Amino acid sequence: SNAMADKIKVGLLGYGYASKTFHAPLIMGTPGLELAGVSSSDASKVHADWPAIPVVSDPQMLFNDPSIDLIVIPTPNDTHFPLAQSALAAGKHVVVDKPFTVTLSQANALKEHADDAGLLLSVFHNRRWDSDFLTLKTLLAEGSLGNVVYFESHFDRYRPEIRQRWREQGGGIWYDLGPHLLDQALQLFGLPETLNVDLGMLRPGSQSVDYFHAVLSYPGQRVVLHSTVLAAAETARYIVHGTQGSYIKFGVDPQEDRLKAGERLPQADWGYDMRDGIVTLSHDNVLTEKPLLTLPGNYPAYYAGIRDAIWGTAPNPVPATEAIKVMELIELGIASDQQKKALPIIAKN
Ligand SMILES: [Cl-]
Repeated sequence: SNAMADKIKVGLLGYGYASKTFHAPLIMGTPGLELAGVSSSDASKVHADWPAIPVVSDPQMLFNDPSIDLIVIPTPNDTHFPLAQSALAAGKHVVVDKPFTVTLSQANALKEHADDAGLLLSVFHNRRWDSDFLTLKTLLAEGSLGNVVYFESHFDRYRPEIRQRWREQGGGIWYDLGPHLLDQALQLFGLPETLNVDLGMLRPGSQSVDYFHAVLSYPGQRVVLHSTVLAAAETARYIVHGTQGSYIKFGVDPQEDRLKAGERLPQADWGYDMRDGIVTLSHDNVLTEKPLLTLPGNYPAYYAGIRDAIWGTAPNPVPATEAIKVMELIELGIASDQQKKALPIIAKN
C-alpha cells in the first residue's frame, strides 16, 4: 500500500512517559501512520500536546474500533499480556514496549496467538537505532578493526539522590537497561556460550538493583555490559577492540532528550550526534588514530519499518522471537547472579 495515499490507523494505550515521549511523537512523524486514538484517564494531559485529541477512557474501545489497524502497548508491565491478548483477539496488529512481558510463558503465547491469527507482533527495541549503535554496525561491516575480540557497552550515570525511578524495577536497572544492551550484543555477535551477571546495590538508599556488570562469553570473544547510578565521571559508551584496531565512543544517543523537550518530526538535523568517537588502527607497526563520523540516531526507522511490515513490503523490524531471546537472558542474568556462576545458554532450535 501507499505511504503517500494510504494510512494505517493506530491506537495508542495510555499517555505514560513512553506514549508522550516516544510513541506519539514518532507515530505522528511517520508517513503512512495515523494516530487515530489514545486511551487515557486525563485527556487534558493529552490535548496539551496532541489535539485533535481523539481520546477514549478505555482501551477496549480502541480494540472495538473496526477501522483501527495497529495497537501499541506502552502501559505498566503487568497489563501488557492482557491488553496484548485482547488486541490480537480483536484482530489487530501489536507493538509492545519493554519489558515485553512479565513471563516467558506469556511472551510465547502472544508469539503463537499472533502467528496463528496472521497478525504482526513486535517489540520496541528502539536503541537498534541509536546513533552510536548504527555507527558501530557500519564500522564492523567494513572490517577495519579486523577480527573483533572485545565489546564493552556502558550506561553509567550519576544520580546519588534516590528519587528517580518509581516504582522499584526487585528490578531494578537490570530490568530497565539490560534489555537494551543485551539486544545490541545479540544483534552484533549473536548468542554467547555463557552469561555471567553481577547485580548490585551500591547507592545508600537504593531500593532496587542500581548496578550491574554482565559478561557474555564467546569463542575468542568477550562482551561486557555495564551500568551504574554512581558514576560522577563520564565513561565510554562503547569500547571495541579488534586484532587491527579499536573504537571508543562517548556520550549517549541524543534523541530521547529532544523528544522529552517536545520536538516534533521532521527536523533537518534529527538525531545528529556531534560527539564523534575515535578509531585507532595499526597500519605498519604504527598506531594512527582519527575520529569516526557518527551516523545520526534514527528512531523513526522503527515505525516506518512497522508500517512497511504491515503492508507486507518488508521484514518485521523487531520480531517477538528476538525479544523473547533477550527476555530469556534477562532471567538468566538473575539466575547467574543468584548462583554467582557464568550460566550456559541452552535450548536453541
Ligand atoms: Cl577464549
